[PDB]
Amino acid sequence: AWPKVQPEVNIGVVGHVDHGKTTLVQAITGIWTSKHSEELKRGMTIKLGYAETNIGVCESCKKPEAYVTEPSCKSCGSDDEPKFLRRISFIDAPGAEVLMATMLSGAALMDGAILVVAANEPFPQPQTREHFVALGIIGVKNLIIVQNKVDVVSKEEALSQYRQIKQFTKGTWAENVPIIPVSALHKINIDSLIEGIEEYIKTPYRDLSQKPVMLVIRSFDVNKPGTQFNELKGGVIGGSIIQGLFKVDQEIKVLPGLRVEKQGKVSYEPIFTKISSIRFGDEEFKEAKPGGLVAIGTYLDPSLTKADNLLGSIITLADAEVPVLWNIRIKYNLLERVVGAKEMLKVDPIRAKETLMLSVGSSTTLGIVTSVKKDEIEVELRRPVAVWSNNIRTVISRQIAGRWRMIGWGLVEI
Ligand SMILES: Nc1nc2c(ncn2[C@@H]2O[C@H](COP(=O)(O)OP(=O)(O)OP(=O)(O)O)[C@@H](O)[C@H]2O)c(=O)[nH]1
Ligand SMILES: Nc1nc2c(ncn2[C@@H]2O[C@H](COP(=O)(O)OP(=O)(O)O)[C@@H](O)[C@H]2O)c(=O)[nH]1
Ligand SMILES: [Mg+2]
Ligand SMILES: [Mg+2]
Repeated sequence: AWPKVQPEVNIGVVGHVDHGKTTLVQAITGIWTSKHSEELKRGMTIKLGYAETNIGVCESCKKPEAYVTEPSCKSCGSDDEPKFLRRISFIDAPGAEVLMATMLSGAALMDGAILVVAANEPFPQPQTREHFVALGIIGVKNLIIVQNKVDVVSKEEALSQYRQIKQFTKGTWAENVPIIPVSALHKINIDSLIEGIEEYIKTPYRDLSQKPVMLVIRSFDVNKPGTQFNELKGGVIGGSIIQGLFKVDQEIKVLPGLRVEKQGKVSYEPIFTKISSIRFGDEEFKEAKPGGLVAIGTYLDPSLTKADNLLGSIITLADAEVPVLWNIRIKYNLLERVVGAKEMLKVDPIRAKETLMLSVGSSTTLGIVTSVKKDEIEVELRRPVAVWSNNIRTVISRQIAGRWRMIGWGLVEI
């Protein structure tokens, strides 16, 4: 048998709309990540998708067919049980250009990524470029490029595009990243991709002694109709543990917290609660570490957590000291051009009184620029952000031609 453990690594899946991201996650894990009504109606990813799988290797078989996602080697001709390697998970991002902020919030959770490029579309499409640039800015360097949809192009065309892709990465941080051709729809060459994931997206070193921090991307009321009172639950909060670990019965807090009134002004009250349960996928655990997206059960009234109310928050231990800032100072750099547009425009300098969008951890916040210097801006935010460490990365977006567009990045200075 294989052990039941939490996933130990998060692999982003990014790329242009309809290039095959969600189908690729299904080919690997068996799971369709889209769970929302609007996603099914429109045939598109809107919220961050998620799926897990075990990975193992059949020691008697040849590679890449030796790599498997279930405890059997019958496919490669062996009756032996495969050796368990690790459990992995996928953060399936939307490719729609209007959903870039959602992609950026998912990128904060990624240990590595697969950039999916459709073989039957011109390269590089706007969000192929834009997601590539985002990965570079955020530092998600452990990249595999997957050339998808090879089932509907000639070998000549696939090879031509392959050369284009290598030339695109030439002279960049990604010069040496592998390109793996597959068909996500017909599950062709998926074994090679799993081998690639093992070689190129290793589980990173973690630090379990650091103060526990979870970035929140989901929150739920898990109570369903037709159930007895004796199995009703308090609010559940979902996200990624980025450092340290959490345990059942631990006293925790959600930051910035709840928007309330205090002294005729808007304030955020930290939400204190206790961990009642920990789940990854369909499995319960007593503790949670980095890797995978965890569901933290609490004793909170489920009205506080319903419908992703706490998206963008962080969770820490109750006694942790974490800055919660309404005004932030950012040491910044600007991109040369707006990469996500069908036409690349030059990026104008930041000016005082501009309203910008700031991506910090899993949070997305608008704010007004109160001060501009050569490499430093100060921003008055519409809602405060939890800044759990010095020199946290922020991505800066500006509204250009009716769309939020990534224009730069920086470090939040505390
Ligand atoms: N022929 C062929 N079609 C594919 C392949 N992979 C995906 N598709 C099709 O491409 C369309 C888009 O697939 P999705 O998986 O929804 O693509 P996506 O990148 O997740 O789209 P968004 O999340 O909205 O950005 C669907 O019709 C798929 O069936 C493939 O390998 N070959
Ligand atoms: N920690 C914890 N997580 C839960 C509990 N019940 C549900 N979840 C998680 O909360 C998320 C929402 O689940 P739900 O609304 O029931 O949809 P479902 O996963 O399809 O059953 C899922 O990822 C569950 O794994 C619980 O009692 N404790
Ligand atoms: Mg679609
Ligand atoms: Mg999708």
